Order: sequence, then structure tokens, then C-alpha cells
Amino acid sequence: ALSDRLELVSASEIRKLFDIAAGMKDVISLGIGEPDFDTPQHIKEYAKEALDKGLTHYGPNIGLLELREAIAEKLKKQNGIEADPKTEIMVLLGANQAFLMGLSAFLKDGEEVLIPTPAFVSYAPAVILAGGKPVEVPTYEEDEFRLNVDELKKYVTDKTRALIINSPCNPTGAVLTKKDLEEIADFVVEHDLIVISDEVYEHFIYDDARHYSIASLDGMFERTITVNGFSKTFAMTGWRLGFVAAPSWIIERMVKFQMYNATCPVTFIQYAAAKALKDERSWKAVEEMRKEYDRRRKLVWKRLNEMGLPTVKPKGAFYIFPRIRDTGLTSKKFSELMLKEARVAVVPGSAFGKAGEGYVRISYATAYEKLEEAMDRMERVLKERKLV
Amino acid sequence: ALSDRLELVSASEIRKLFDIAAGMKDVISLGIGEPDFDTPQHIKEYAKEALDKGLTHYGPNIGLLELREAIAEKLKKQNGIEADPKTEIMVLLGANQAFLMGLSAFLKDGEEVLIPTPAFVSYAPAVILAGGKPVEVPTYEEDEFRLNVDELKKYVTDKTRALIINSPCNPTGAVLTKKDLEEIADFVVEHDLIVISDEVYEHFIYDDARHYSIASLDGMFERTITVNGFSKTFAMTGWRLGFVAAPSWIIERMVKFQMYNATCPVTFIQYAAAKALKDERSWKAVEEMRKEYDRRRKLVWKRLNEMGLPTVKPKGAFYIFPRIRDTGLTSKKFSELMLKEARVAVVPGSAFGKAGEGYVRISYATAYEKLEEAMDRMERVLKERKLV
Ligand SMILES: *Cc1c(COP(=O)(O)O)cnc(C)c1O
Ligand SMILES: *Cc1c(COP(=O)(O)O)cnc(C)c1O
Repeated sequence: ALSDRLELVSASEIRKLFDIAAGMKDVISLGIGEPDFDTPQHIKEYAKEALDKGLTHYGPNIGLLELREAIAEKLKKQNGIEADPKTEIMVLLGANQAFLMGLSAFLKDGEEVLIPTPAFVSYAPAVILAGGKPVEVPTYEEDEFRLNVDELKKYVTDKTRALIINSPCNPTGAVLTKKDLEEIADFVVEHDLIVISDEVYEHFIYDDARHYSIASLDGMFERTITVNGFSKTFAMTGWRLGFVAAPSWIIERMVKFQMYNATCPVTFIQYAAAKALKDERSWKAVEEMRKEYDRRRKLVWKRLNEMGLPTVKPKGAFYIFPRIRDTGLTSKKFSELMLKEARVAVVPGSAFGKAGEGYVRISYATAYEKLEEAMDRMERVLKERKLV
Repeated sequence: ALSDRLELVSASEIRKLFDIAAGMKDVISLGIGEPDFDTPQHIKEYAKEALDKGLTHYGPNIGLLELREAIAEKLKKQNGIEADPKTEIMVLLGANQAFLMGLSAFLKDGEEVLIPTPAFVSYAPAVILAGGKPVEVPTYEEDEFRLNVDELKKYVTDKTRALIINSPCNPTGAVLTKKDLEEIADFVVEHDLIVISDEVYEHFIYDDARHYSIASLDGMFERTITVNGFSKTFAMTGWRLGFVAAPSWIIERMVKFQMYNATCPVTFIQYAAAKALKDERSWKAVEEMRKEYDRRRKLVWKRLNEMGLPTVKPKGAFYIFPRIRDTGLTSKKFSELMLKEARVAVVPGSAFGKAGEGYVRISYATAYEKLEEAMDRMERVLKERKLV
């Protein structure tokens, strides 16, 4: 029963870190997994307008047609994904819902789900809740944390049914290249898996990174659940609005699940988001947020490497995953040390899976000036403790 | 696995009825399961205010503390329920989430959940999805559809772990009296069950009906999940905001579930509801809505009985459950006939359980004028077809 599955999901480390940052005040948090920016004013105005229009009643379980149609245009133009808004696109209460509900559309007892790690915290638990078995597949610092298909091959079994990829990746900042995805696509077809692609950080890419969607590749739409949303893109985490594009058989099953879950997303919020997707100011806003993230990104990368922590320059999202294993401490000891002595909160890498151990996640979705001081604080402690 | 449980849930009849009203245009729908009223303007203004204050980021999985504190006050004053906002109250994306997540905090494999019927459509599927077995407990029109402990005693087994109660009841409009609840409480305690009390229609009570909460009864809070929300009370169905009050051990397991589900409710929306609870204009609006519902309620009750369909006078919610079995037609055939010839949509009682067969649900959450016309159309065909 779900209760048994829930008991199997272990308590969150990020959770434990919050409650420990609570009794402290002088702490600069680098463990924040959301934009520090507020929602663009024009999006707020569209929401107000929707309220004035009285869009306060139930909407379809699949979401507002107008939004689904707006999503179809976005998926096609930006991601090369051709999806029917009437049957293949579903709006959700945040993209987070897509994992539990998407997996529940097909996952059977004991079936395995490959999860490249370090990975987003919701993956493994969603697999366990759906009735499956999470199988962590390590990604390496040497590959700039880009999933290597040769690693995937070590973990496949007759029970493997799905694969969850996340690019740009939380917590590494790794961006899968077109060829990475092409090889991954072949592997998925070879073992007849369903692949869930988490693309919420798509617009926050840097250097020569470019966002490709696996579902756009030849023969992939039939076996891919593309997950995305407005939380990171438009700084709308508190608005709880995400979506998926998948074959209609999967969509039908997710809407049925929704009928006995959250029912439907917020009506006036969907209206705001549909209008936002067609508003030029939305793209201007995203671009300026991307530019600021990039500025902070270069700061933390330089600082971390120069203070003595070998750190891969992330090409996407707003996280950096410095190596702390050489200090001789575990990811937890490191975080515990930084919090009490540097008054800086960083998430231990182990919270993102076994392969995360030896690292720590730092989010640069915080004021540049706070980042500057957080870096100085960490470096001082590293120097005083002779850890570097 | 969840996918297996999902396949066990049948396709919704209400769903089948919408798509069949779609290709038709002269139809008055009496199948509306939500308020026809708009959300009170001042609540809309509070939401707009929250947007201006930038309450657009993630909030706690359990919900904003300010809203939980406002709900604690509401539960104490209005329901006589003493609950700690910090650990015993959780905000959700609609009250609908409470059933799947609430049952998942404890229900084991094959464990039974007594469900009084005619019942709300989300009850049995939530039990199935949680991993248990739904056991229908009929309620009778001669009892004004008030749940009878005589019936519960016949359906309990050693496998029974929970009981779901709904007063005011959707679809019957029945309201459990204080003594009913006291007797139900005894039964729940005797069989060591957890009772989930769905009180979303609490404020729409009529005649001498008074709303009591089972969790307020002696020693009941420890084994009760009180489910409520803002969807019906304030006309906020499209806002997706409900809540539960329960023992902290249940609440803890529910927030953990949420972490891998919707994460947290809409931030600025929770701010709006917290303000609304303390605003006299909100309660003034509830009173006006209840007054209008009552006016419509008396019309439909009188019209239904006089046209030849024996109908129990509902004391709560905004639904009326006429008996149609005397016409010789099944609930589905009666709904088919009314849609085809009267151009009036009513939902077959069978969609709410076996005990619902022989009845039909009519919602009076629609304009008085539309109700008058629908009654006229229905009576015309009942007479034309010699069904009365
Ligand atoms: C933030 C995030 C999501 C989804 O967030 P929602 O707020 O639920 O839309 C999904 N995946 C990753 C890796 C994220 O960081
Ligand atoms: C409308 C309703 C609910 C909950 O609705 P939400 O919109 O999810 O808050 C719960 N129970 C019954 C019987 C209802 O009619």
C-alpha cells in the first residue's frame, strides 16, 4: 500500500538542514532551490485580470485548453516537440507532480527505474511511491556530470522499465549535449523504456550549452514524458504550475490520477501563464534573469576553485556542485562545518544520491553580494581548518 | 503498484455525462458540483495584495503558518476543534487531496474503508489508490439519507481500518445530527478506526440543521482527519485550497507525501484565504450564498415532489436526490431521457454508489431562473412519457 511505500522513502537531508539553519541567524543560505527573483510584474497583472474576469471556478482535470494550446506552441517552437494540446498536454500543480503521476501511468511491481545521480530529490521517492525500484546510475565529475550511456548499460536488467533524465541538471548544472541525448535515445529504444525528461531549467543555460528535448528526437515522443513548468522560467515557484507532454495513453492515466489528487490547477493562474507565454516581456524577463544567474555563476565557480575546491563550471540551472571529498570530510560533515563555523548553508551532495557523496550543492539563486560573502566565509574556514 | 490500482478504478459517469452534454445546445445543467457564485471581490483583492507583496515563492509543505493559525482559530470557534497550527493542521491543493494522502498515512494492504453511499465520487477511488478495499454502506431515503450505525455495524469486519463521513452530504444533502455523530463516534472508537470527516459544505445548512464536527466529540481528535476547505464556503473552487486537521503523526506522513506530489499550496492564495477568514465581509458573503441556495432549494424540492418524483428535503450542501425508480427507468436511462428530451442534465445516482441507483442527483448551484425552466422541462417529459 502507499503507506508502506512511504515508510520506505527516507527523511530528507535538505529538510534536516533547514531546521538546523533555523536556530541560527547570521547564516547566508546557499541551499535555496528556487529563483530569488519575483514573478515578472506583467505576469502578476495577467493573474489580476483573470481574477477580474471571474476565472475562479473548476477547470478541466487536464488543464485550461487555452494554456495547453499556448504550451503546444512553446513546445513546438522552442523544443521541436509536436504535441496535441487536446490530448497530449496536461497542466499540473507544479512539475513535481509529474514524477509520481507519470510513473503511475505504467510502472509495475518491482520494475526498475534508472536514475542518473546526483539527481533531483523527488525522483527516487516517486519511483518508490509508484511501486517501482529506483536504480541510481552515477554520473562523473570527469564527464562534467553528463550522463554516460556506458554507465547506464551497467545497470540495465530485465526489470528496467524507465529512465529519468534531468537537463539542465539539479544539483550539478550539467547539460546533456545533442549527441548525449541521441545515444540516450538509442539506449531507451533498445531496452524499450519510457524516458521522463525534466526540463524546468531549460532557459538557464550558459557558455555553449543548448537545450535539446529527447522527445523531439526520431521515434521518441511515443516513449517520453516531457516535464517542464513555469516555476524556474518565470520565477513562479509559489504559483504551483507545471506541465507534461506525452502520448495520450499516458496523459489519460495522469488525468484520472489527478481526479483523486489535486483535481485541476488554479484557473486564474493558468490564464496568467497562457498570456505570459505569448508576451514578449516574458522572454525579456527570462533573459535578464539568465544574465544575472550567469554573472553569479562565474563568481562562485572562480571562488570555489580558487579557495581549494575543484569545481566543474555548470552550463545550466543555477547550481554548482563543488568537490569537497579531498578535505577529508563527508558531505554531511562538510555542511555541518560550514553552517556552524562559516554560517553558510550548503546542501550535502549525498542528498542527491550516493554519487553525490564527496560533493556539496550550492545554489547561486541569491544576491551576488551574499554569494561574495558566503564564498569568503567558506574559504576562511577551509583555510583555518587547514582543509585545503 | 499504483498503475494497477488506477486500472481498478472505473471511468467516471459524471465524466461520461459531460461529454454527452457537449454536442448539445439548449441544455440546462443540473449536474454542477460547484458554486455558481464568483469569489467575493475582497478575497480577490487580498490575492492581488499578496502578489504586490511578492508572496510568489515556495512555502512550507504543510502550508503557510499564518494560514494554519487562521484555520486553527476557525476550527476552534466554528467547530469546537482544538488543533495546533504548527503540527496538526495542513493546507492542501483542494480538500480533494486529503482522501488519497490522508488514507496513505496509515492504510495497509487489503484493509477496508467503510464508505456511506450515495457517496462523493472521490471516496472509493482514493481507498483503492491508497491500497485498501472500499466497502459501501448504504444510507436510506426513509432515514433522510442520514448514516445509520445499524448499517455500519453490519459492514464492519476485522479488516476495517477507516470510515469516511460527509456531512452535509454530496449528493444527498443529508446532515448528520449531533446524536448521529455521537453514535458514529462510539462505533469508530469501538472498532479502532480512523474517521475522515468531509465538512466542506458546513456553512450551507438549512431548516433546523446545525453543523457538528466529529473531531470535537470526546476523545475523537486522536482518530479523526477533519477535511475542509475554501472551495465551497467562499466560492473558490478554482483557487485549489483546502485543509485538514489531524493528529501530528498523520499530518507528518501527509506532508512527506506532498513533498513528492504538489509540494505546497499557492503562496499568495494562502495569504488571501488567511485574510478572508478574518474578514467579516467573507462571512457576510457566505450568508448571502446560503440564503440564495436555500431559496433555490425550496423551489426544486417543491417542484420535484409535485411533478411526481418523491424527494427528500435536503438540509445541507446544494444537492437534492430525487427518487426516480418508480418511473421504471434506471438512473442512467432517466439521465439519458432528461438530457435527450428535456435538455436537462442530471447525474445518475448510480455514479455515487449502488445505494444511489434508483435516484438522480440535481445540483441547485445554478441560477434560480434556470432551475425553474429545468423543472418545467423535466415535468413536461415525465408527463409526456407517462412516467408519472
Ligand atoms: C524546481 C524543480 C522541479 C519542479 O518544480 P515545480 O515547483 O514543482 O514546478 C522539477 N525538477 C527539478 C530538478 C527542479 O529543480
Ligand atoms: C467539492 C467537494 C470537496 C472538495 O473540493 P476541493 O475543490 O478539492 O476543495 C470535497 N468533498 C465533497 C463532498 C465535495 O463536494
